Amino acid sequence: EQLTKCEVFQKLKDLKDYGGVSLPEWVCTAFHTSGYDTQAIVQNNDSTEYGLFQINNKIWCKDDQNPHSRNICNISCDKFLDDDLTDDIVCAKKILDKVGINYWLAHKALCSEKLDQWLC
Amino acid sequence: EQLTKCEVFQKLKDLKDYGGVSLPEWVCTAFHTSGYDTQAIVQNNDSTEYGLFQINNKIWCKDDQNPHSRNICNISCDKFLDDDLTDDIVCAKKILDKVGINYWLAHKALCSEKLDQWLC
Ligand SMILES: [Ca+2]
Ligand SMILES: [Ca+2]
Repeated sequence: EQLTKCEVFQKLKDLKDYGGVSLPEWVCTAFHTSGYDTQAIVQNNDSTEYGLFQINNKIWCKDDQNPHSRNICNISCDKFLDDDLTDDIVCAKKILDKVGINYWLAHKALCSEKLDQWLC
Repeated sequence: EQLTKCEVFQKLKDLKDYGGVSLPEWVCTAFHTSGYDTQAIVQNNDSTEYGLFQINNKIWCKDDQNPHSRNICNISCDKFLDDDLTDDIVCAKKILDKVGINYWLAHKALCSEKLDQWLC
């Protein structure tokens, strides 16, 4: 389901200020990551990334493509392709605590200027 | 509107192989740039970027915010905010001639793996 900025804003409420990352910075990260598409799947030679947060199957969730995943989020990757963001959010917090915002942003400044434009 | 993978595939047909860039490579580029949204507008402290190709008002188009724009594409940035992609494409060709795919991609590798995933 392709979500709108405002719908995403509502749905990511429980991530607000988590780790010190504001809600507007979360919606921005989501835009640049999957364009608000809960079912986005992107493949690489090596891995595959799932849903809105583009969670990979080599470290975070378990795939048929890769059963030998470290599976930190202890979940099957396809749980990140539905409309329920609950489990996506739980996994997104570990990624933040383990690797930081750069998992998603190549440069942080990408989501630090004019943050009020992400406000719904 | 927020177009789907297949809608964008048909709409950018005009660009197939231009500068050597295959069609699946353009769809990949659009995904990563605007998430397929023709009305995306993103602001920086320095400039604003419009539409599908996130064309900036500092060098390519002109708007109320910055009149000192070099305006290489000789056009108003708001023409890059509707559902007709004809003029966006003509301007995207100029950017490709001048700066290359690196206007959109930090690393071309980003859009060279599993190109068949971007096929409709
Ligand atoms: Ca889910
Ligand atoms: Ca247009």
